[PDB]
Amino acid sequence: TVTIKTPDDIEKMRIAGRLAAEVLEMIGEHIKPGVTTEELDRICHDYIVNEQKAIPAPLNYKGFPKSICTSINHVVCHGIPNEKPLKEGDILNVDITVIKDGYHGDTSKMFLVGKTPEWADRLCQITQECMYKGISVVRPGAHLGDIGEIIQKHAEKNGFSVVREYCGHGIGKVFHEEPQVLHYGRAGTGIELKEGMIFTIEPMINQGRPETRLLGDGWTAITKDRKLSAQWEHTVLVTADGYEILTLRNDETFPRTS
Amino acid sequence: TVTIKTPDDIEKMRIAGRLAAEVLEMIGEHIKPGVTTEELDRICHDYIVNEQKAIPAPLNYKGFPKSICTSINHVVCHGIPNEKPLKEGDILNVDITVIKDGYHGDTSKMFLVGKTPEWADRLCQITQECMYKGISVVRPGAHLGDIGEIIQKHAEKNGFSVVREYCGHGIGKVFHEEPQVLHYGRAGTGIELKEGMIFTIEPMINQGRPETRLLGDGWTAITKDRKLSAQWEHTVLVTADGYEILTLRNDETFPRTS
Amino acid sequence: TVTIKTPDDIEKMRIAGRLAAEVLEMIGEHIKPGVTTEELDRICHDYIVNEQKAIPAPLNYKGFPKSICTSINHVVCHGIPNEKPLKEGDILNVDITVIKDGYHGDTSKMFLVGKTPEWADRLCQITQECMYKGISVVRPGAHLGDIGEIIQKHAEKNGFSVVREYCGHGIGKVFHEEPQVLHYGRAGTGIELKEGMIFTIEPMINQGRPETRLLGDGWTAITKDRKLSAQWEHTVLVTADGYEILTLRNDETFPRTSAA
Amino acid sequence: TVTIKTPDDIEKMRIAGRLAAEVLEMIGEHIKPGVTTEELDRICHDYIVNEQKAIPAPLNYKGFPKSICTSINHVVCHGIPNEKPLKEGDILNVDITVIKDGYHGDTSKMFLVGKTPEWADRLCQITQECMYKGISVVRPGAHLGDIGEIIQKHAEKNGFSVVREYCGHGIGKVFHEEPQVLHYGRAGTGIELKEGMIFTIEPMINQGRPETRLLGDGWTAITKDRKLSAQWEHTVLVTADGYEILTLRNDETFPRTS
Ligand SMILES: [Mn+2]
Ligand SMILES: [Mn+2]
Ligand SMILES: [Mn+2]
Ligand SMILES: [Mn+2]
Ligand SMILES: [Mn+2]
Ligand SMILES: [Mn+2]
Ligand SMILES: [Mn+2]
Ligand SMILES: [Mn+2]
Ligand SMILES: [Mn+2]
Ligand SMILES: [Mn+2]
Ligand SMILES: [Mn+2]
Ligand SMILES: [Mn+2]
Ligand SMILES: [Mn+2]
Ligand SMILES: [Mn+2]
Repeated sequence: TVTIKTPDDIEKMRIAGRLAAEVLEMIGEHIKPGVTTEELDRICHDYIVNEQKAIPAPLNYKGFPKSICTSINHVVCHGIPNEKPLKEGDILNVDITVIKDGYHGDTSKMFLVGKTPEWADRLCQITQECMYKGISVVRPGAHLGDIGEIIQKHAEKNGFSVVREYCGHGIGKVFHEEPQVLHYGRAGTGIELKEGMIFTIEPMINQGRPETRLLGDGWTAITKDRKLSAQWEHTVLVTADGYEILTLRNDETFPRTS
Repeated sequence: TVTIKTPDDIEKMRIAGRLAAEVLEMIGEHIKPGVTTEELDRICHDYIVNEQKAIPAPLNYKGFPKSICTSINHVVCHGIPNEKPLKEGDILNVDITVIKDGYHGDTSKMFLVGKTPEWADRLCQITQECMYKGISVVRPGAHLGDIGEIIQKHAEKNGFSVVREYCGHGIGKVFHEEPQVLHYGRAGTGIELKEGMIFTIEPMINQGRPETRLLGDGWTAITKDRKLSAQWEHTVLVTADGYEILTLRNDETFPRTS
Repeated sequence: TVTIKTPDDIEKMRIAGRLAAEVLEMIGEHIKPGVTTEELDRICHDYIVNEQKAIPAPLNYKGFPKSICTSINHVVCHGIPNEKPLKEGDILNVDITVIKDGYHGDTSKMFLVGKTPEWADRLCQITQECMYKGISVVRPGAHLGDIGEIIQKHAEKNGFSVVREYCGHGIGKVFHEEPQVLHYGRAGTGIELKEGMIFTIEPMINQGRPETRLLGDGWTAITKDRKLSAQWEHTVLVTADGYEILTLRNDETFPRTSAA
Repeated sequence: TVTIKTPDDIEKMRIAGRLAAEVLEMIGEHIKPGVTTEELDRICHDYIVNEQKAIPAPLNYKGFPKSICTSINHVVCHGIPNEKPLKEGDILNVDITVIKDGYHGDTSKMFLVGKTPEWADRLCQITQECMYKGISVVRPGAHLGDIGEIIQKHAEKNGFSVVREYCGHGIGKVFHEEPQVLHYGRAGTGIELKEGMIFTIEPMINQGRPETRLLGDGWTAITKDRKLSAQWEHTVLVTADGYEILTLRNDETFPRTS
């Protein structure tokens, strides 16, 4: 079965989700042509440990060797920071998880590096709209299948496709727990939602076809046709009559609660 | 089916809605202990016909004998103006409808008469909160059961009950048209909302049990237990992204559109 | 404000269910030691045809020979009225269905004949409590499996067993239609309930073991172990927020609706 | 205002009254288990038209379809003759009205079918005693309330009740005229009686509670509790010295006149 959180559990989860949003607000100033992805990893690690008094959750998790994930261009997810510099025309995803006194918060966003193609800015805008529509249907008595149907309809109207081989997850005292959150599907299918459940919504959307391929290093996933791919993520709580977003930033204009 | 209004129809419904709101702003200055409900009906009739250049919709409609409805304490709806004085401690509903060049606007509010008891004040507060929550869920793709469920949950968790045999309604070039609007129910059920539809939200909430009965005159309804009952009403348009309230007053702080 | 409206088919099903409940209210005054089950059939038939201006649905249905069903002691369901008298200590089920201008109403209850023993009284009481728990979970968005789970848990923690090979049914302008309503199972399984659906809740519960067998007339079912069995039945409507009982009597204290 | 009959109208009322009593004397030998109420209707019709040279007043009167009324067990009044046989143990009322050259006579009695239970025999006897006590108070100077008080007191001492919704009537050249004759009330109330008035006394008495219910055919009335009901009827003239009974049978022992 899925876990139900207490009123005291809910207060410690609000503190961890605010600190994860603050790392994304700090890192923006440092993104330009010429800076390396291993330079960005060192800056985020020192801020989390020395200034917030917390720990980066990816470090040593099932053998992962760094503190954050960094994914550029045709890469879908799980990219490893290294010594290559950022170039004029690149699109970039930064993905963060923090632990504070045993509790987890999980979130990601897109950056545009100088002059980009018009196709590329539009792919990134339509991906963010898809995540906001999926959050809008969450409440007691809805089903998990209602999330997948609304995301899949908005992507296909714009000529793009939905990745099937990766998904969202429950979260709390551990990094990954039940249920599996699919980003495609039919309304009315899957488990019924209840007050006190906590889970992520994290859609991956491709320019061409849906299939992926894994690289040599055992971690890095790319598109099979070599076209572009975009992602955004938030942590979400089910309340008495709707939703609350735990990881909301100062620069966003969508409302925190229903 | 359900009628869909044109751009010219909408402009004329905005003029009728503003006039009905001004009748309520005007009469609040005349209400205090000692005044009769028949004197209040005379003041409202003269304002509508001689200053606005319009007509009162209740007058002679299926035999009804007056131009407004006035309901006190244990009365639920449809009270007839008469020769009795208002008293220190009473609670009062005034319900208005105006016709201007063929088009209808409909709205009602609660007034406190001199010094009132704390348990009467709490009932009037919770009922106005119920109405505003039902308005906040309206947009294209929502369903009518969404309105019923959010109203019923807010009343019952605070210890109050919902009136079952009276409802809200469609409105335009006629007073009463399709659909029926219930104040109780389950989310995602009933017909689906579209741009250009117009209807009323008007909940009746009780201090004690939900049952009602009709008196000897054929018109006045009361609570079967003789405890208190309260009501508030607005006229509402579905827009391209949300709602617009056509009967909003300058004394209110809640926003006009989404 | 304006008064709510009600579709014509629902007004006609409310009339048929009030008539079937009135048949059970009338017949209780005639039940006592020495009266035969064929004499109860003749009294019921005359009331429905001459006073109500209606018809008995069991008569001639797939060949059945009488107007009502009468089921005694170790008999489980579908017994035929005959020339044998009732005796002191007996338990009795009387099962009724009425048709009024094409529309159907379906209901049954238990009667205690003279002084009865303590172990018979306890079985009849727990069977009534099972039926009422099953009606309590009905609303838009519940599943057919939630009805079977709550009935099966209440019977088994009190020491009794559930009959598996007979079920409740859909009803309206016809006697028997989809869905099948099982009295055992697991919560969240089977079809979802919707506003406007109409069906029966009718559990059979046994003193000992659950297995049954059919006698040679092709109709009468009995317990395999020869110990006692009991049943109660109502017709139920799904409303916009919960349930309505169409066949309620003036003698019951459970509420007609959710509201209450 | 009540009509007063002349000496010539009085001699013609005596002839019609003796004929209606002769119908009741004839029919008694045909009543036993297994005969139908429509067979009894045919025998009465033929005797009145072919042997008396007269007409049955109920036939086609305001829609009524038969020549006599036949009421059994829990039925109170107005039963329609039909194809159902009489059963051993029943109680039965036969009600007759004849017209002879324009003048009306009206009377009824109770019959026991085969062997009967002893406390049904008792209800039929106490009902006959009630009728005879009301005839006994009639003379010039009495009041109509004296009739109702004496009837009600006898029935309630014996544990029975009086039907309120049906009553006795004026009679003459028309079937139903003024005054209304109630079978409950207080001594010394209502109109004062005068020589030359003619009216009926016809009490209905129940085993349990007094309330009644109407069947679907629109004519047949029953007890609300389903217990037994009985009735007896005579036509009565006010004379100079006291009373005269116009419908007396050859088998009765009560005195014809004062
Ligand atoms: Mn995640
Ligand atoms: Mn993540
Ligand atoms: Mn479901
Ligand atoms: Mn990418
Ligand atoms: Mn009130
Ligand atoms: Mn109104
Ligand atoms: Mn929909
Ligand atoms: Mn209205
Ligand atoms: Mn049945
Ligand atoms: Mn059945
Ligand atoms: Mn049995
Ligand atoms: Mn008569
Ligand atoms: Mn008469
Ligand atoms: Mn009778």
